[PDB]
Amino acid sequence: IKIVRAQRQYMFDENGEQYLDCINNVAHVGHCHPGVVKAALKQMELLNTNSRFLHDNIVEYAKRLSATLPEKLSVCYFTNSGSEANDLALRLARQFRGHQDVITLDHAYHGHLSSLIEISPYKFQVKKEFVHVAPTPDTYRGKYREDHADSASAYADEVKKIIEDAHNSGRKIAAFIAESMQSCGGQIIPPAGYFQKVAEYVHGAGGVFIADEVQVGFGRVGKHFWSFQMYGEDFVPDIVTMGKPMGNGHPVACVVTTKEIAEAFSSSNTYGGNPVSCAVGLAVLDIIENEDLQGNAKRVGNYLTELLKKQKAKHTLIGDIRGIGLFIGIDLVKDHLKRTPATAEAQHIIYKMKEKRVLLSADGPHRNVLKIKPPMCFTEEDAKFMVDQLDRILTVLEEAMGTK
Amino acid sequence: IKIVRAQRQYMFDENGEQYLDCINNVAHVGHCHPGVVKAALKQMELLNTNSRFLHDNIVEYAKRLSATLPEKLSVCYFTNSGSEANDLALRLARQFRGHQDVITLDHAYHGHLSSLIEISPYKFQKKEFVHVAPTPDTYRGKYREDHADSASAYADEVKKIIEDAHNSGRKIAAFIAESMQSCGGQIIPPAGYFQKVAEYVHGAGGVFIADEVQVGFGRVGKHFWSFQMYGEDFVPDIVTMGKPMGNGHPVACVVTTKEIAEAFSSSNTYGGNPVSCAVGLAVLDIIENEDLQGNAKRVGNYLTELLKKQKAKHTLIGDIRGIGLFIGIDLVKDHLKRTPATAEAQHIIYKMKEKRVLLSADGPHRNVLKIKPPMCFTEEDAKFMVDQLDRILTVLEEAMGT
Ligand SMILES: Cc1ncc(COP(=O)(O)O)c(CN)c1O
Ligand SMILES: Cc1ncc(COP(=O)(O)O)c(CN)c1O
Repeated sequence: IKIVRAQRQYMFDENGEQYLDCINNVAHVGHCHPGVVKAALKQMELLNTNSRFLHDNIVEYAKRLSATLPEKLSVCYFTNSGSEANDLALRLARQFRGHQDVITLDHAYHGHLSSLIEISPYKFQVKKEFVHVAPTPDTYRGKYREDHADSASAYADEVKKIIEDAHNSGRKIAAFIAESMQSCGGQIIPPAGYFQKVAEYVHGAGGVFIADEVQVGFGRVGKHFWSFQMYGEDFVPDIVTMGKPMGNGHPVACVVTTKEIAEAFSSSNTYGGNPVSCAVGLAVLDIIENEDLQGNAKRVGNYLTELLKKQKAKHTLIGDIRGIGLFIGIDLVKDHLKRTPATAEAQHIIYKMKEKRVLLSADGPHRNVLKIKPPMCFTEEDAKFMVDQLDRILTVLEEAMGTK
Repeated sequence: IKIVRAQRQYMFDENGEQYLDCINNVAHVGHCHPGVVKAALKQMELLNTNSRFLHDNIVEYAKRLSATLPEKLSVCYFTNSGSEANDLALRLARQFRGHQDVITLDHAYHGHLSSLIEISPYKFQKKEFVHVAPTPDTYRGKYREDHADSASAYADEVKKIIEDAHNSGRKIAAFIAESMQSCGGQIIPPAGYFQKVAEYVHGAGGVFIADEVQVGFGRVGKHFWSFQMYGEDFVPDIVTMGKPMGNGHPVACVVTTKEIAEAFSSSNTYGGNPVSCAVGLAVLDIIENEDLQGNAKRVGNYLTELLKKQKAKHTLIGDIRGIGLFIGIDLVKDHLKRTPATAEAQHIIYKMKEKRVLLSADGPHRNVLKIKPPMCFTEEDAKFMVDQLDRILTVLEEAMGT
């Protein structure tokens, strides 16, 4: 299985055999997009050296990013990775008032650096006194499920209790950080109202809200540019992080914050940005705009959701279809009474889908949630093909399991 | 103000005025090198997706890097920055035996991430698990050129840190040093210092991290790696490298031993990127094809001789130090105390910039003129830079002496 070439939503092995890419969201506008390559080439022939001479590309990119965000999110710091962006977000939050503690979600994954291992319970084998883990707002397998009267308040009340317990111990809260939807956690979309209530409680403790959009930003949710905007025009994080999807896979990432948080940081340029990275970033924003990729994600996402609802109706292995736009999870279960993760069945389905040249993966803490997050040029034809291959595989698998 | 174009060792403003770049060592083989651009373009039109399909570029690059290093340094982890490489080096060290403490040098700078602030005393306006050893600076440090054996006296400081830590029931993961300090003001430790430190750290179960992020890839002229200036028998356990390896593209690497890698794998983020490895291979090919290591040796030796004559003529020059195209000019108000000439250095940078030479001043007192250009820097560039410096120092010392 040796991939050597990729174009748009497809990958090719050394025999030129075509594979449907449902995995590499980082190739956000499509693999080897000529418009991105051209932007990179033009800037690489001129200048690849950082803004001690505040370069037109960097100024224009930061203005264009800021234009996609709420009013108060106006100051851009450029980094080389989603992980660097998250590390900077924790420093901006901790420097803001000198509070040290960070509240994170169960099964969160924020990146692979030292500072991020500490706040990424997905990767806990050693848990620090300055990190608190709130129950993940998962209404399928979490502490409060779809039958609860008000899971958004019940989950948000868990954060308020962490805050009260920390205050009672004389500790202070720098930040609450959440993936706007959890990737590794298994495609978790928090309930309506949850983030807004959490932000209110964190603001009461002098903390800030960090929204990690590293996986879910740039129009993937179809209905908005930013996954956090799902929660209404009145939900505004204090810090937003973004990763390599913004560069179509080039090492570029960004943190956007408020004047107030930036000024505290200034009181004690590495984050000025790179001309080539900003040329690539601008070409990505232009392509999302010119090719209606946010609209594509909305339409193809709605089509995928409808196909998968019909798959759920005839396949008992399907416990839950969740997601929005081109961010979808298919939660596979051994039984509906207990929602027991179908880990071994998920691994088998990925192997069988790969034999039919569909590339996907399984996440969630039990590795049972099939993940769909393709390059944004994924078509209804690609969606139908993928689901046709899945239907066949599920039918054969459930007939085998159901055999005396 | 205002650079829009750069080629080789030169930068150009929007009027096409030419500037001599003595600053951007990250453009290691020269700004916008066509052979690096060509290699990036070819790979970017094919595949930019990480080795879940262990890519020929990544395998070939890691083999080529490993070939430039001592035998035991054979396992490559790829990252996006020098900072990411240093963060990974600390995790490799701490995971190796579960020791937590890191010994760093005074005035060290290892990067801008959380984990690196803690071990970068250049940026302290310290954690219990960080110990700061006196920097082995024979011009302004604790032990100077008149000491009988400064390499032993500096190494003995690390032994004492190790003993005090052990006595408190603490354990040492690592000793980390820039092979030559950049921010610290172009500091070349004495012969024997690193080898003695490595023996002491090895006795504590610790590992030696050599940070080559600024000083690697043939810059020292006499060797490929700055650490090899301490002899074929000095071998770090972990070596970090940064964006110079990609001519300024975000690529960086950690190389360690099988033993350290196996302890780490007991718990492909670091598999590398096809485009990054294509750029990396083009950089290695250019250093080889253009004899850039040889250029750094020859032009470096010429620069040193020019600057030795400037020192004889100019009392503001306290110390000329460096090797190849890593040079510091330590400016002093007086020789009795070696008082840093901070205000004079700022003035000299401003005047050199008016003559279209770009340099900077580091050291903890910002008095050390730094020369670390792209590696294609010529003897003609060296003569020009020094000619402009001579004139500026003559005018400045005549003014001060009225
Ligand atoms: C939420 C989140 N944050 C950060 C990262 C880090 O990615 P990168 O290599 O660009 O640091 C990832 C994916 N690795 C992620 O899913
Ligand atoms: C010794 C050293 N290490 C690491 C870095 C980090 O550079 P970056 O992480 O952006 O590539 C620097 C640059 N100041 C450095 O001088």
